[PDB]
Amino acid sequence: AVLAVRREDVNAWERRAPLAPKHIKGITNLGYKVLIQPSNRRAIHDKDYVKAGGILQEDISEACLILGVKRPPEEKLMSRKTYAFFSEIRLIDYEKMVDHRGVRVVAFGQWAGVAGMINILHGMGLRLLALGHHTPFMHIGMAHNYRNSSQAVQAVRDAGYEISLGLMPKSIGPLTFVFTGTGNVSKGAQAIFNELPCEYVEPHELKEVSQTGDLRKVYGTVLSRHHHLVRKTDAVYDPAEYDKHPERYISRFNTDIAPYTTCLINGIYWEQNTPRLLTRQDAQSLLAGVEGCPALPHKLVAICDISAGSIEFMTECTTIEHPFCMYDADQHIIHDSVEGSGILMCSIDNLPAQLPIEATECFGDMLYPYVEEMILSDATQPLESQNFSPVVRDAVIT
Amino acid sequence: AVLAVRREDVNAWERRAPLAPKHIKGITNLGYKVLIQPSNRRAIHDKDYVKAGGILQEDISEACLILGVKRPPEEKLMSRKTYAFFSEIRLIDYEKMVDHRGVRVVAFGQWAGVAGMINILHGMGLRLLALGHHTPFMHIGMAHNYRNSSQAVQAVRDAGYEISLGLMPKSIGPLTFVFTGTGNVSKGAQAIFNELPCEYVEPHELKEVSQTGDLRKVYGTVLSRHHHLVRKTDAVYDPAEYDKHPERYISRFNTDIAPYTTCLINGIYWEQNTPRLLTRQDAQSLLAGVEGCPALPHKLVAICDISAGSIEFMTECTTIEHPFCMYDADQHIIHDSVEGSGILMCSIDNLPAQLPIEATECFGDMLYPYVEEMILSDATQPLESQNFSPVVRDAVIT
Repeated sequence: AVLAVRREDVNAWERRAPLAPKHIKGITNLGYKVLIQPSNRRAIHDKDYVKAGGILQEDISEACLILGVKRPPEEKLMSRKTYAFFSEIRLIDYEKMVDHRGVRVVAFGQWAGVAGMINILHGMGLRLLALGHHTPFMHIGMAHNYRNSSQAVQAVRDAGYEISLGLMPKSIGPLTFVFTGTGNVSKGAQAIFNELPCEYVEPHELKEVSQTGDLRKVYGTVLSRHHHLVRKTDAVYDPAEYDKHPERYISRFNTDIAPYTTCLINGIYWEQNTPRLLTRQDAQSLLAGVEGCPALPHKLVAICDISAGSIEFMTECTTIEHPFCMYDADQHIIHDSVEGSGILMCSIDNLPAQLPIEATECFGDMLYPYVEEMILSDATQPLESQNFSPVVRDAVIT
Repeated sequence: AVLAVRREDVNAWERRAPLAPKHIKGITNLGYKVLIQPSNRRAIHDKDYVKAGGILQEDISEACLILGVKRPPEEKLMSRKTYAFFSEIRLIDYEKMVDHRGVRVVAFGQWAGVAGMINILHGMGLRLLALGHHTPFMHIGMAHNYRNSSQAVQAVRDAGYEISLGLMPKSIGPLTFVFTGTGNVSKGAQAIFNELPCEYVEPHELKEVSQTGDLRKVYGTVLSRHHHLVRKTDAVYDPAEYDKHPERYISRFNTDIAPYTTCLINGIYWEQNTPRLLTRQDAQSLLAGVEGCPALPHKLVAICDISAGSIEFMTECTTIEHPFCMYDADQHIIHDSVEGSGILMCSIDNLPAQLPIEATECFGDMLYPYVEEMILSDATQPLESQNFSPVVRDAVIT
């Protein structure tokens, strides 16, 4: 009954771990031995795991359970072990772990939305500067440039102060931020947004707010289903019918919301037959004063996907290293650019890795209650004789 | 006698101005009318110039003196005016303005070194992560990601705290920073460095310090002439002779200092016949443990030029938008990269533009005493009848 946390070697930016030091201290308090494979790549230092009770050791052959974040290289797999990561060995997949209602019980929580909102604010500063406008958004870095969300929140506060002081350029007009989805990632992105001088309005007020809104505030709206979903046949919205039959519905976001949106934070988790927020034809419609102080070429400036479908023209993803691309009027995707015409787009598949300490502590909190039954399992013995809960059992891939 | 501050249209990153609001208030207190051409690109907002007493006006035909930072487009030049910028019209060039000893009296001071040191610390974090090592340097953004040097200093303090807590990876070993030059840009880069847990040592101690130095500190050294300059014939250093005859001297930096240097901050202003710090052959010599915690491939990780010659293989410059490049073992320069083998290099020609408010206030402080004689000048009348000081007179290009 020995547990090991393997070293991540997926990519250079995988700095997360499946368990935090406080979780290792709890496991060692229960009487279980924990081996920690040394890793300079981890955002949490090896000495903090040692202080919690873990043993720093390269050879993890003694452990029967090996916990990692991402896939291990196939050659590094040890036979007759139980492995858990994101994908005679028993393999447990975190993403398959669900409760009796089917909701995932082990994830990174809101941190992808927190990181995504910082990134898009940073990207909006660069994009607006490329258009000729210095804004306080120039004073927000990328999410991974901050030690944690607290230090990032202070930077968002400071840029919010500049906006409330009236330091935004008057000619670009009011800024409107639209949040979609009901998951925890949308709550995380809204948490960062609430640190600005924000005012929340209903979707139907965007048309007026986008024109006459106060320039010392930013404006936000939370898009619910009933605001934009209509039946294909007669534009009716029925909550019960849409849940059972989403294929009968379309979205009027492209005409009712999109033209009045400066920045779209898309957190919708796309499912089968769910209507799309924007199509390629919508992008062409959306992309259709003084020399020193020009107006924006288009109202829509940026789109940030934090769900990692809804946006048909967003067929490619960006990375932490190259966070932004432009979708131009010729339907071309220009990678690692904020220049030219078009919409700034950000779609990073591992957002929580930009805030890896808080992402590790959140992931470990969710995983911790299922750890003990994993340690006591035996990969050589049949699955049916293991004392698993349905959460762990149904997550076994082998 | 009307003064105008034109709008900068050089590039998107030219956010500086030749005069700050406090300077405009002084000029208006003297009784002079100041026109401010509106600019969303300026880091200091138009309303702060209005509050100081300036008049926001696109047409600046009334002014006889037009102050800008960089070159104006040739078509925008107005005849029979006096212009001052960096390069029947009279043209004054800031760089030509010198005192009786020949020292420049109008410049951006230390701010290029302040910005350059932040950039290189940010670049070292990315480069070390690419090598497999998470370090606190990941929590320092680019200079232009900070509102001012105060907000940047706080981020350097916070990363310094992490280093003093022991969060650096042990396998990369001690970090040594070498500062060259005696100008104000070197003082600015040292000012940022002093916010880390630093200890200064003599150049001869680098050999030992680079091996056994405390890993909860960073180490710095200031390189003076007598540390590395030797006569070609007999390796003698004579201060008076080197000043008169630098062509008789060479630098032993490549063998005595370079092998023990983690990061070189080059502030030397290169002059005719001054010996080079490093050559192309030196780079080949410099580029000639556990799997989880490897050692550095080479001791030298990064070089940042803040002087904008000394380093023969640094034949190309980087930009604010693409700050870093790699010089590999094949003598190739890989732009916009921190990956692969080689030395990380940063050489931005307009560093102070990354801290444009403080750079503007510094530049304006130096320019302010010469402004009044420029306003009272007449570009149509002969230069010899103008009441100029030698500083302004000798700076006229026409």
